Amino acid sequence: DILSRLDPPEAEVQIDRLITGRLQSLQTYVTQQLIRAAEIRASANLAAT
Amino acid sequence: DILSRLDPPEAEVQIDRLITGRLQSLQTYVTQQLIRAAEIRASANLAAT
Repeated sequence: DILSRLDPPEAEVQIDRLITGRLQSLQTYVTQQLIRAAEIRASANLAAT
Repeated sequence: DILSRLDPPEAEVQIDRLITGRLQSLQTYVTQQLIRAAEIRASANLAAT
């Protein structure tokens, strides 16, 4: 709908905002999965011992 | 190249787009190093034991 109702020069501006938000969300997700996996690893290490 | 084919009022807008990206990339580098150092630290703590 963003494009469907506009030219390229005018749509690229909005699509870059959408891209910025959606990339920020994915970085937040991946950083928290990295922090949460290091906590699961310390627990599996205790289980092995 | 932005300081050679743009006047100062137009080169600010183009320099800020680079500043934002490079800051993002540097800060991603610094987060992943904290997460990798916290893992090297536990290995060295096991080696000391």
